[PDB]
Amino acid sequence: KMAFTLADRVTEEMLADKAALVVEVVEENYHDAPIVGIAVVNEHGRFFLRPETALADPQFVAWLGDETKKKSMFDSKRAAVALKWKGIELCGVSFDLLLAAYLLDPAQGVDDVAAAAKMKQYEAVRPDEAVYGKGAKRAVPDEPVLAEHLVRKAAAIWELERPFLDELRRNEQDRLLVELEQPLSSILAEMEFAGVKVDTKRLEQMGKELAEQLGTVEQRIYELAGQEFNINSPKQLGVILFEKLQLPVLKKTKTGYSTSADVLEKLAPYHEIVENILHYRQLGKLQSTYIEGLLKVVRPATKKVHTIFNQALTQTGRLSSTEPNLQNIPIRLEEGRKIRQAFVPSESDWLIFAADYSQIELRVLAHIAEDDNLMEAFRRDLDIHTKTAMDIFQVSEDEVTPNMRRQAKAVNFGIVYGISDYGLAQNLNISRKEAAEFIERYFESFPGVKRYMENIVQEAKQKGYVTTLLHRRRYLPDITSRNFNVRSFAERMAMNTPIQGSAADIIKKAMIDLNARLKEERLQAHLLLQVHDELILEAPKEEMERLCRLVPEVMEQAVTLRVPLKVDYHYGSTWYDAK
DNA sequence: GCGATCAGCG
DNA sequence: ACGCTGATCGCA
Ligand SMILES: [Ca+2]
Repeated sequence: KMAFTLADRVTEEMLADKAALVVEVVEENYHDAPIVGIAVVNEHGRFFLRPETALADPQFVAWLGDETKKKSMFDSKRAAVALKWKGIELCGVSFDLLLAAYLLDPAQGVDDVAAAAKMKQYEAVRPDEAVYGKGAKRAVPDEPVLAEHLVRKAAAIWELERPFLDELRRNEQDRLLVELEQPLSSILAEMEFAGVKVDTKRLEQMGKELAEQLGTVEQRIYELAGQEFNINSPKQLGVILFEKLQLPVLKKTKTGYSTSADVLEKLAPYHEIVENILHYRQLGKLQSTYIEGLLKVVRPATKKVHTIFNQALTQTGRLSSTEPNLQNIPIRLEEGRKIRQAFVPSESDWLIFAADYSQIELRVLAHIAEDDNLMEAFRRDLDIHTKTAMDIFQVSEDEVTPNMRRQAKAVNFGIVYGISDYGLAQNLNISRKEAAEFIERYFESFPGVKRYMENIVQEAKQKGYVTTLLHRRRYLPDITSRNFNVRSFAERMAMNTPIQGSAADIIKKAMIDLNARLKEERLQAHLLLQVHDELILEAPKEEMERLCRLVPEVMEQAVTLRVPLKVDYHYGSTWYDAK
């Protein structure tokens, strides 16, 4: 019902200087995954190509890599990375329908061409799930069915670029797509493909010691419980703590007793066992997520792990990282932080280099709120998290432990993002009256922040959405809900999304500027990871001293705010040492 | 499959 | 009853 040429070879008219291009990769994780078919729609017609012939045709390969041959796509990073695993470079991507739809409305959850097309009342294309099936029934359909599906996705991309660009422009988001999100997409593709090398010998050695410690702690739990049970069975763990041992019930879940860490540490005065349960869980998390789980995704021949950075997922414009998630490797407890010793440079005589923004969101907040006291504080390079800890624990700066500071950091963001006296009291284990008084005092010193919180909520009610500094957008229909609890969650999104999203806009622009600078200086240094406000590179040790001056300066100059940006940086032989 | 839990980011 | 995530596990 859609006409296309099922082509046995590549012809010249498939190689126009503008085209919609589909390079179909069905597996969720696209690293080293099969390319099942290719579709091209342009001024001369619609074409399906089998990958075994198109990708071995030198004229098609050259066309893929020629940046002056413009291609419109859906999820170009997926295609570019899968093409890299075939040793083929993809250049010239000038429109990405996934990123366009994510910018117009991140809450759509647009995950295939059909869902984006529906935004514009275009429905001549099927959802990928209807074509490939789900779960165990998932499969590549017969070639005629496959070819028509890829042609229809291309034809839709061809038709939808113009109406998506028009709405992007009306939102002031067209340059956010063309100059920020699409250039970043190519950079993430390089980072994912390069991967991160892993010391599997050290990881496996840590894993075997972990298992020994796990058994020990597990046994002392049974002998403290008087009996044996399944320390991961909530019904059984609840029965031990809150029936057998008769500990107080501080919190319930939808299903029964709560046993979260916060609860367990309030019960620590009552019984020895709760601290052992915490230690047991922590060691168990290292074992299953960070030892076993990481070894499961190491590519064995290279010892590299290849994450996927999802760039059209979070509602605030942050990236997220999957399989493995390399944005939540342990760091806060010393036993957990040791995991980062297994992350090593991919060449001999190279080093890991990490640079991170200092108090990024509070600096964004001071700029956006134009709070005089908060702006003066960062003009002075004060550490607000340390000063707040000094205040909270009545200590001197000399005596601020990394953990009191991590705790104070949660108070600082909690207050600006809407924590209640009740919630602050539970976090600090203080009186609820004290908690309210402290919050009131905090807004006395920063009345511009209080004003900003009120104004941004009112602006979300009037406009229906909030925006970031680079015009990322988030719709908030619930902000006018008649239900109090639904409205409240929405008001706290209005307070938080412009701040966290603007901080995401800044690190994204820093990544684009850093890549261009590394290329200008003809250095081998390249990005490996982003962790929200931190960038991790590797480079020859010969380049470290230049990177100590180049990387902070690029990051600090990515944007100009009413306060300076500050970057801390470290390097060393493993990711552990780059801190 | 989902909710509780915990690892990270602010 | 601060916000944004992803992986694992048991299943009241
Ligand atoms: Ca930081």
